[PDB]
Amino acid sequence: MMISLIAALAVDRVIGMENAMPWNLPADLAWFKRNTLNKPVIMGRHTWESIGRPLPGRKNIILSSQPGTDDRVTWVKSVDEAIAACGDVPEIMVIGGGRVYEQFLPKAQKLYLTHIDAEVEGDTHFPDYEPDDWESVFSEFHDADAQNSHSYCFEILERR
Ligand SMILES: Nc1ccc(C(=O)N[C@@H](CCC(=O)O)C(=O)O)cc1
Ligand SMILES: Nc1ccnc(N)n1
Repeated sequence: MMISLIAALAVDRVIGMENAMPWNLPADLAWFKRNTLNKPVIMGRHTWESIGRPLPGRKNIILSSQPGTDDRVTWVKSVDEAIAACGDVPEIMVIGGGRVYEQFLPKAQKLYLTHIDAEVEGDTHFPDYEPDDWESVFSEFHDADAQNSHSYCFEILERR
């Protein structure tokens, strides 16, 4: 196997811009950690560079056409190699970015989405996912507050 995508989405499915997203959402990061801990995480090189260090308590797998540059994580050159590096686990987590999501979404059975009520002009988007193919099985809404800069709604969808 089961492959899942986990992503934080601004308005219009924006997930990235030139620099870090202009928001502060510790609740989202706690949700991300709770749902990825003890699972392998696959990420593209740009997402790796934006996180800046290995995610603890998870097998970190970086996709890049070029040789690796950090021995604390696993480096792979193809989608199939990334999957192979995960071994036989109950669930593989794909954590970004847009180019990686595009290639893994067809193979995915589960989406963990955080919908953030932030209007951000950004060049990178989460790929189209049709409701015909994806059934919402969990939803939890939260207002912005002293710790979280925008309102956010957690959602899990499973492939119909
Ligand atoms: N695109 C990002 C994804 C994850 C994180 C990150 O720092 N996550 C911590 C969570 C921080 C915490 O709640 O302690 C983790 O998963 O362990 C940062 C950027
Ligand atoms: N991939 C990511 C990064 C941050 N937050 C969530 N929910 N997903």
